[PDB]
Amino acid sequence: RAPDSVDYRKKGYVTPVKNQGQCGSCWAFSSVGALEGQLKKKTGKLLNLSPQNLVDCVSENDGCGGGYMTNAFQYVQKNRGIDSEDAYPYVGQEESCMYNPTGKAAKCRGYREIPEGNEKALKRAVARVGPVSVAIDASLTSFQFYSKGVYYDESCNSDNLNHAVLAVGYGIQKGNKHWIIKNSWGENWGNKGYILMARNKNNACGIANLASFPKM
Repeated sequence: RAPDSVDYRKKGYVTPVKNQGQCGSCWAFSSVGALEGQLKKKTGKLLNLSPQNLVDCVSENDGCGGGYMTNAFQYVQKNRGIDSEDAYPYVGQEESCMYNPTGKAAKCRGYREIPEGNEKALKRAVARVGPVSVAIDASLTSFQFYSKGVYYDESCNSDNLNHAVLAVGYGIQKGNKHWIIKNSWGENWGNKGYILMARNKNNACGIANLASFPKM
């Protein structure tokens, strides 16, 4: 059975919250976050991977204009690696795809997608795999200005996916089931960079609509 609660932050699988700045590269941060969880699970080391490497090199995505996590996972697999933040630092604007002969820090052997809208399946992938990349509707003022509690807003549009985040756990607080979400808007956003989003409330905000994790 999948446990009632799991929080990968307590297991050391999650790196510190980052700020994508003025670049709409959420998909790049969500993607490296899933890869950091898998790298930690396979090797024992926790290390910051490079979102800039993806922003600059995933030709199939739109850099600061948006992109898909699957495309990013495909790229790391085909390119046989992704550099560390240290070898390829984030600058928050698209640049030429640079090649660092010694920057390679992790590889990816593919990825899996969670079936559309299935929160139960998302719960199991989280419990068995680790952190998982997901997309949601983050357009509401109530999301943008969140600060605490379990987030739930009836106006969230599960068909309006416009932001990529990372699910690092799930649980329940004061009787409300939730997903623990790591954002990439800095530590001053939400609750130290995190948000709890209602779980099992009919795919609120489309949380189980475009979920995937890398295979390592």
